[PDB]
Formats: sequence, C-alpha cells, structure tokens
Amino acid sequence: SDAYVIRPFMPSDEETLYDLCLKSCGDEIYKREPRIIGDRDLGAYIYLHPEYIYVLEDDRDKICGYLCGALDSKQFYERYESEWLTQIRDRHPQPENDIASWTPEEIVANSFYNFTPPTDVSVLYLSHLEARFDSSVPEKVIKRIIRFILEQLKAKGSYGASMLIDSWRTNLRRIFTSMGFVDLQEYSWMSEQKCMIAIKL
Amino acid sequence: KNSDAYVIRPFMPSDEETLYDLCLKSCIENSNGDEIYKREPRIIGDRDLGAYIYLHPEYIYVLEDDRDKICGYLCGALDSKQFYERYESEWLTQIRDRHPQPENDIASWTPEEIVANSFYNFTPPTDVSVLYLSHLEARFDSSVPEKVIKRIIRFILEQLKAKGSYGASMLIDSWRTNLRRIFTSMGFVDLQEYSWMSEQKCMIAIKL
Repeated sequence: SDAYVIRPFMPSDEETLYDLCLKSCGDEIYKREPRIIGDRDLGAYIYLHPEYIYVLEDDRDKICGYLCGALDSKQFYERYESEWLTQIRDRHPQPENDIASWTPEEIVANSFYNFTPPTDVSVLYLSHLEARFDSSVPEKVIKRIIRFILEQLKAKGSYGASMLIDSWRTNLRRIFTSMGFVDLQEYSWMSEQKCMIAIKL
Repeated sequence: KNSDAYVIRPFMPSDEETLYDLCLKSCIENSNGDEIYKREPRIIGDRDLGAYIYLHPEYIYVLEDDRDKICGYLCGALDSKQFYERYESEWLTQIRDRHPQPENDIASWTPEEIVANSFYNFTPPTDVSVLYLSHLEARFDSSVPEKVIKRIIRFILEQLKAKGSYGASMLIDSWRTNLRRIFTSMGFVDLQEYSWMSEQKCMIAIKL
C-alpha cells in the first residue's frame, strides 16, 4: 500500500508549500510574483502559528497538501489584519487606479488594501481549518488528515471549527459536507469567493 | 491504488496509557511483557518513556496508523548531555517514589524488582557530544511498514538538524535485530555494546 505521511511543518517546507498554494489557486497565471498567493493564504500561519501546520506527503515522499488547524480563530483574524497584512502590503504595493492595466498579481495586491475579515463565529466555533491538496491526493487521505486535525483541536479544548472553502471546489466541499460540516454563509476573502462551513468539536 | 495515511504528531498526556501498553508488549523478545510484568506493568513505560513525559514531553512524537491506532513513538532529545543531567537531578527522585527499592535477596526478585533496581543504581550513557549532540528513542509495533519507520526516523533527524544538531546517538536493545538493521540501512554505525539499566544495548549514531 501507498503510505501517506501527515507530519508537522518544518521551516524548510515553506518554499514547497508556497508553490503548492500557488498551483492550487496556477503557477502559469502568477509569473511575475508567484509568492503573492502564499503571502495571502499561507504566510500568516507560518508567521503566527507554524505549530498549526501539518504537511501531507505521498508514498514518494513528495509534499501534496497541507492543513492548518487554527485553535483560536478570533485571535488569528485579528493578528492577520494587524500584523501580517501590514507586512504583505509593504512587500506588494497598491497598483494604480486603472483596473484595466492590472496583472493577476496587481488584482491580488490591490485586494490587500481592501480587506474585510470574515464574521467572528468564535463563540460557536472557536477554531478554523485552512487546507490545500494536489488534485492527485486520494479523498480517503483528505478525510484522514481532516479527522486528525479535528481531534487535535478538540484535544486542545476546541468546541468547533469553521473553514473558508473556495466556493468553486465542488469535490472538496462534498468531502467536508460528508464529514458533518454545514454551510453557514458566503464570504469574500479579498479577491476570493468562499463558503464559510463549520462543525461542532 | 491502496492508500494508508500515517500521522506523526507531538505526544499528548492522553497517549501515555497506550504508549505504556506498546512499551510493555515490546520490552521482551518474542513475548508481550503483559504476562511477565504481572504486578506493576507500568514500570516498563516508566523506565522507557517516563523521563521524557516528565522532563521533555515536547521531545516525544507519536505515530498513528490509517485508523488512528498508536503504533509507535520516537523521541528526539536535542541536547543529550542536559537531558541526562535532568534525568539524574530531577527524574530519578520521581521514579524512585513510583517504584520501591527491592529487598537484598536478588534470587527472589520479581521482574518488576529487577527493573526497579536499575532506578537505584543509575549510570548515564557514555557522553558522545564530541560527535553527537542529540539522542533518539524509537519503538514500533509489528504493523508499521519499514518504509514508514525510515520516513519517520528521517523526520526526527531533520527536526534535530534544523535546531542545530550535528549528530544523534541512540541506545537500542542488542536483541532487536530487525530495528538495528533498519537504523544500519539508514547510515547509523555501532559505537559500543554495554549494559544500561540492566539491559544489553548497542549505542548507535549518525552525523547530521
């Protein structure tokens, strides 16, 4: 049998994970500043709570996914806005007001200057998950790492986990639903359409 | 086409009972120790893992199989020399409260008392920090694929390297031919064979 390994993030994983994060959104679209996608979606976890990050490796020891289990959502989104967004703004300048001109990088850079955080559901769902998988990862492996990260959060006293899932990820949404997640509402994560989904414990 | 997904993750206090069970089943060649350590079977876990759980639980990683069964553990001790200073100065008082000193009749000793004696007559492993800063522990049930064992060892070594380790040692039971072959196949060398808390060990090591 193919052995997948789920293991803690190590700092040396960063470049590989930024590349996966770019591919999952891909590396053909963002040719000027490929790092901007990871900066938006992954860097905050690496900076604030790297111990939240689990990495998924396939049978050939290749990184094919990650999952962040964020114990304290409220604190995460607060510090995202106050600590991380300040940093990525300083790295990714506001583009000119001509929306026509804009490269894909410039759409995302502009989105950093127009941030609204998702609804605080932290009193009902303490925690949240962030996940990205290669199209190759078996669904049963995705279910395993989800079941793992939910046990980890519950073991740390979480009473519930939300997730902002890209609305277009039909297959992934079906996996979360089948595990007991329900759709709460839609939310725009900067330039990105999401469904806010959630589960108790 | 068939897939299993293993988790390596930090120890949580709730793991202790299952880990102690794995230690007990693993401690004697071709025997679960559950039928020999009839009086105080927790003395095995206390010997094998107690010092880590007490002093440095962050050193302990637990392996889960595809259906959440704990099927192994490893310890990555970044600084062996400090770890065994703490083992002597802090842990030995605690483990001697859990396990009494045997009476002076060696002939009549239970398996528990043979182990308990080691706690009252402790000597730290050879100090090999001139070559190897860190040390390991590793125990896997029968179910764990060797390819997973190797990947999980490498993870602990990569973690130690990242934290500044230039090398790792390990005491392995000399009778554990299979696990010794795995470590040797990964580039570990045998430095020494010597009794360490009443058990015949090989001290093995790799540079990082």
